[PDB]
Amino acid sequence: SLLPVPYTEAASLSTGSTVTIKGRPLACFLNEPYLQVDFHTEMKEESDIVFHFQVCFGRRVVMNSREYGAWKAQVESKNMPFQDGQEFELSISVLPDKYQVMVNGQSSYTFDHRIKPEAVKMVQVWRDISLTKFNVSYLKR
Amino acid sequence: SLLPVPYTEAASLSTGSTVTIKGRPLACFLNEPYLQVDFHTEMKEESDIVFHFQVCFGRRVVMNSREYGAWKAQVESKNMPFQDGQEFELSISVLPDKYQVMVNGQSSYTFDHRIKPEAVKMVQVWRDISLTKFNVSYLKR
Repeated sequence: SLLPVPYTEAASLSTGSTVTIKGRPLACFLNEPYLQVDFHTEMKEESDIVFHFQVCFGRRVVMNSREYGAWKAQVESKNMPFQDGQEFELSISVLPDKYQVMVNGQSSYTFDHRIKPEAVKMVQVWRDISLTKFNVSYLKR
Repeated sequence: SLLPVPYTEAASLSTGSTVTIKGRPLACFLNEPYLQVDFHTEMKEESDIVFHFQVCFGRRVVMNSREYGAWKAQVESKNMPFQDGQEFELSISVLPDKYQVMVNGQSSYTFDHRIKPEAVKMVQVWRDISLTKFNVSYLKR
């Protein structure tokens, strides 16, 4: 749809920042489309990832970090608030101790900070979705 | 690039048919982009899949069929002829007993027929690639 996918935006994050994403899977859940959101330390796609969020729609979510080129301890969730065939609204809030992921207004995942959110320089949203909205808030000191 | 992804084309297959695909991953291999090619029994995306071919670039390939809505026995390969950052040419030939997958001219995977190739009505190419060429040959009786 509207925004290009893969979608890359330079970004800064700190406590109080919110990343808002509205989009839709490109396939029915039987075909297992993916969604991935990565908070990177540089604009380069091969850079480290402070927060990796990967949905296999209808199946599972994995979260991780990639530090000095290497994936760390994977967190796997079977929580699946996403609905087959539907648009979703994803909010990722930067709290003092963790990221909180809201899906369609419902708290759905959290991930404790392994690297300070101030290390983030770029956000990438990609895999099997269309994207109609992407925002990073910048209202707090 | 040129062709829309996900890419869907109505198709018929029999012994001697070749499916030719030229494209490029949308991400470096460190980020594990995927490629998927599915030979479907109907135009509907939720229809059965006579041949499912899914590459996790740099990691593995899985092949399967989806019959009456259910995935069957997975075949997993660690053969990885695809090159990081490069365009690829994929050929899938319909032989009497199997599909043969050539990558950049090199025989790389085969998959014995579980359902007659004449059941195919549609081919879908999707996930994290751009596509510049897609062809199904129709020269044989």
